[PDB]
Amino acid sequence: SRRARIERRTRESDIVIELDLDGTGQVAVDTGVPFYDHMLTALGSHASFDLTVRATGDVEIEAHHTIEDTAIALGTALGQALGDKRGIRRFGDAFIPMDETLAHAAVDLSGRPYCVHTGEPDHLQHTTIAGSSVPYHTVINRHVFESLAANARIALHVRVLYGRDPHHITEAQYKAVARALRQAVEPDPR
Amino acid sequence: SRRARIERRTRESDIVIELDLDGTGQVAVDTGVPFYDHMLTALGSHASFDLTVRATGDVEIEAHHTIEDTAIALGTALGQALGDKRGIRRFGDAFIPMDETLAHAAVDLSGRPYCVHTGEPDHLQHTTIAGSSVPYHTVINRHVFESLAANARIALHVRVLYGRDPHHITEAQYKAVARALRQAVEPDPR
Amino acid sequence: SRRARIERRTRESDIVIELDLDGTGQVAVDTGVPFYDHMLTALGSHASFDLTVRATGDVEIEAHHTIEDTAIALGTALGQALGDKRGIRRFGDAFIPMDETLAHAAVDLSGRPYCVHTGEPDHLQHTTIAGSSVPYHTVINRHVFESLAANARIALHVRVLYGRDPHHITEAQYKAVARALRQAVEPDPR
Amino acid sequence: SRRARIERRTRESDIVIELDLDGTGQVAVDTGVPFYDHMLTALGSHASFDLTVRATGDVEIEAHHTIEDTAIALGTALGQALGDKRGIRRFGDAFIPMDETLAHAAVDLSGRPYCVHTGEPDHLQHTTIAGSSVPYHTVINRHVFESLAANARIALHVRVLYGRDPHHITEAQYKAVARALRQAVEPDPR
Amino acid sequence: SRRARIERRTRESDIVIELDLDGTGQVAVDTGVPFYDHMLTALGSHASFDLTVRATGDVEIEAHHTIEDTAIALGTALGQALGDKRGIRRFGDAFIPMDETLAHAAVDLSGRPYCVHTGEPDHLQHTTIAGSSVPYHTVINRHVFESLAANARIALHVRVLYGRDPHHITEAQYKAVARALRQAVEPDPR
Amino acid sequence: SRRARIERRTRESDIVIELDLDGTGQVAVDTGVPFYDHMLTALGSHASFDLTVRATGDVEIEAHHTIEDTAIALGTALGQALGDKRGIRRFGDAFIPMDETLAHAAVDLSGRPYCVHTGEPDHLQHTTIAGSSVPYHTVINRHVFESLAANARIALHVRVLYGRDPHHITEAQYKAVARALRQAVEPDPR
Ligand SMILES: [Mn+2]
Ligand SMILES: [Mn+2]
Ligand SMILES: [Mn+2]
Ligand SMILES: [Mn+2]
Ligand SMILES: [Mn+2]
Ligand SMILES: [Mn+2]
Ligand SMILES: [Mn+2]
Ligand SMILES: [Mn+2]
Ligand SMILES: [Mn+2]
Ligand SMILES: [Mn+2]
Ligand SMILES: [Mn+2]
Ligand SMILES: [Mn+2]
Repeated sequence: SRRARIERRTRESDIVIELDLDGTGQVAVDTGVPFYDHMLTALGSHASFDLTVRATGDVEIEAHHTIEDTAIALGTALGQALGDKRGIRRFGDAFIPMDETLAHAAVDLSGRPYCVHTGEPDHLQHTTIAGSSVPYHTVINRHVFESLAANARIALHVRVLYGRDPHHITEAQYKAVARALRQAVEPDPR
Repeated sequence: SRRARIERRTRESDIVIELDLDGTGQVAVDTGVPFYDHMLTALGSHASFDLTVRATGDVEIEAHHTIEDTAIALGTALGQALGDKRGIRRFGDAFIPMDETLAHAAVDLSGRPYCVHTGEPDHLQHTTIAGSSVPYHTVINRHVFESLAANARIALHVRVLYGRDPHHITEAQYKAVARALRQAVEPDPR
Repeated sequence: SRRARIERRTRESDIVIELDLDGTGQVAVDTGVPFYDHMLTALGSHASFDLTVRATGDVEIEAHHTIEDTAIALGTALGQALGDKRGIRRFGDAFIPMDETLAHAAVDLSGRPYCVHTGEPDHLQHTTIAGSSVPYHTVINRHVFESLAANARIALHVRVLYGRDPHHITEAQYKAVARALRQAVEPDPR
Repeated sequence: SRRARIERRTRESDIVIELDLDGTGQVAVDTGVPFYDHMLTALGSHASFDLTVRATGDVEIEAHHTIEDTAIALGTALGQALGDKRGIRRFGDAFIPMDETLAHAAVDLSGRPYCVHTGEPDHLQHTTIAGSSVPYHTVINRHVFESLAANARIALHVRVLYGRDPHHITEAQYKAVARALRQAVEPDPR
Repeated sequence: SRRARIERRTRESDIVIELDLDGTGQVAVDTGVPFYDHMLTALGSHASFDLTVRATGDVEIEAHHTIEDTAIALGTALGQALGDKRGIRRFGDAFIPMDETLAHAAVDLSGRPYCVHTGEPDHLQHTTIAGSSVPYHTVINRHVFESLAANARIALHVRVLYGRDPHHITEAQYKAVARALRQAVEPDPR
Repeated sequence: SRRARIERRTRESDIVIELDLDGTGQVAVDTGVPFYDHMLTALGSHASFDLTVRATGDVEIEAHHTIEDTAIALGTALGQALGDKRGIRRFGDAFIPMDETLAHAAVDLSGRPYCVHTGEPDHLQHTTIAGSSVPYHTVINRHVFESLAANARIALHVRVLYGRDPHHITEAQYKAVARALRQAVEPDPR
């Protein structure tokens, strides 16, 4: 009923998205950026979407292009699946406590495209989350949310009330958006 | 079931309110103050009330008396429609993102009359919203919420987390109260 | 289905807790600390638990030991009643307006044990609430929440946005936790 | 071997102390000030003394006189039991973590009488610990340590590194002194 | 006598711990995070434990999950090996000088779960220790200590008095905890 | 078993040191600088060393050269007596209360040469301790500790937590080092 398939081929990347708004958390993400995969898995899961993401990009340069192209594609998919946006709750919000971190997200699905990202500690402008593969620079967090809000054409406010650990700060934000989205897309019985 | 009709004749104004708490957003507002009409329409709509407001007042002087008398009348109507307040959720809250603005409202319907209004930028103390008719002075926003809370006999906290545009700041607040009220008046299945 | 009985005998105190998560607000609390009884009644009631607390302790010394032992016991009971935590909403939050005070609580029931307590005015570090019996020192508020979060093994963030009266500040917090818990333990239809 | 019995009759109070330095924590304290009893129990226990304190005083006025007279008597007993102070470790110290509080104590048993008390938060100058009986004013903490150090004729430095709860701050200090004393009085194998 | 074996399978990781409190420093650690291995080796060695750690996790994402799961598992093992905690010294502390760095740790093994981590320079919130494999982000230091304290159910205060080098600051802390633990678990001859 | 004899002839001075780590406090010091003799006596005594120091130097110029040469020689002797440093506790620390002063010392005997000297009041940079003979300038305190740490090849941190009297500040430091050393050199039963 509320599905969307988006293919997006740029010079930097090639993306395929499959999105079902009324899913059960069946999520499979592979972008070549493992921490981004982890975040998009959290997104899909906590939003109760069925989400398949397959992305290959110029990760030798860095993750930026891949992360950004995926977010654009994902936003487009979200907007398409929403459709005319009839009979939905439209507004959604969520607080996410994650150990010492507390994040919050609020959405208006019919509201004009906008993104406000506030509260994130300053050290996230130059923090890296690194494993055995392509690393993740937390400075991209802003971009990811902006890109999604811009391409889904929704109002999205994301706040970090407080927090220390960059893994927790980042993950809390993704989960906050997921749960705000979940509430907003749900059918309204009025 | 939960209806109320209030007639209020003062020297300054004459007001009629018709309110159904369990409505479908059938709203008709005419106070002679067009921007106030726009706000009360947003209120009724987003609260899912059926609301009819008819008000005539000394708008040649200014909107103050009309806006205040309507708010008193509306609060009285809300309180009457609520009745004994049995088996309702009682507590409600809502975040409303409106472009750059984010507003929040929280209510306790059984709690003693109280109103706290915080966060509104200082320039709203001397901002006017003006069209082709009677203008609206944003300084009245406080009064409107206080008057309603006082006459409905409810606890009402309204916060502007941030914002710039006075139309957005004002509209977000009215919508926030509407959606907080909607949640609070809903029947509780416990 | 989701019940728990905890008996806890220390040198300082002897505690019995009976907890049903899926109750109707049938609450009976007797700790020998009347204001604590009032708070635990608010907790049980607003969480829609069925809660029986019976506690005797060394109240001649002060309430601390009794209040702390009860909170540990209560946390243990909450954790046990939750069980495997299958098919619940997991996340919950609540704003509680109480006259001039506004408090907020947010929980993650599956999240690792953690407690953050912020915003409480400084005078609550040396405020006493006193009647005709054992008094209550508001400095214990922190401890109570920490103890519960530690023994239920949950993430619990409690904030006072603003407030003046210590009775209101304390009561709002207890009610906020109750309603956050209520939302989190509720079955999720997904 | 290292025992002492002190009887001290003033106008304000009547005190009996029985002290064995080489005990097993057999402690019985009754001063008419329940929280002081709790602290002196912690002292005796954690020092591994055998300690019997019996005190009656003008508690209708307040605890001050009783608390001070006991501390003087106890210091005298400690000094007498120590004797010539031959073949002991002489120096002792202890850190005591108590939830959020961390306290420290350091002693020189042969060093000239001296007491330094630092780090205690300012609100302890006007904090009361109150149960169902005679209350305890944390401002006396200083006095108790000074009185003991003066009458045992020892160097005693007590520091609160950090802490919030007055019960914890007070109890940590008493336990810190106990364990510093324990180490100092122990026989030195050199 | 005081042994424990813990197996912990999560989605992120799989952990096996073998712990003997009364060991001779026979330590074998393999988590896939070499610097963490180095730290856990220092822990086991300086505590005079016999410790075997085997952990595999999603290190492609980053070390966080593995480091955290190991710490939880290790804390659980420590608590189990401690048992009823009868006839032990209970309190322990240690200063560790490491070149320019000085760190300190203090424990109460019977005290309620708590962790305070103070003094660490600000640049450790965004410092990485990197070799030829999975890197280590010093921001996790806090988490590791908190996780252990939470799962062993002990009071643990860790302080950096001063220091510059992040390798030294981190290593000193791990060694400080090890030696505080060693002293606390030792049998008390009273 | 753990002895050392060091002879050191410079242009400025001629030094003989005899050191037994496992002594009974048999100490005889003569450097021509009486206050230094007093300090080195405190060192040897409180460390439970057997120590003989005989030094003659250009004291007509000032004590500096003699004090420094002795400290170098003494450090060399300490290092030699320690030997391979097998089966010792290695780490040691001590707080020393001396009237109003509190000093602290912490050592790592196997740790790389290092000395940190902190907390000493500023007036000790230009304070003199003078009797009927060669005076002592407290500014040398730093040098003495640095010289020892450098020539014994040990980590040595010395702190003055607080203090006023320069005799007490100086003496407390020497005693603190002595007792830290005593604990570190002691055989470890593991
Ligand atoms: Mn970009
Ligand atoms: Mn007015
Ligand atoms: Mn508008
Ligand atoms: Mn206590
Ligand atoms: Mn406590
Ligand atoms: Mn009340
Ligand atoms: Mn006095
Ligand atoms: Mn994660
Ligand atoms: Mn974590
Ligand atoms: Mn190393
Ligand atoms: Mn020199
Ligand atoms: Mn002297």
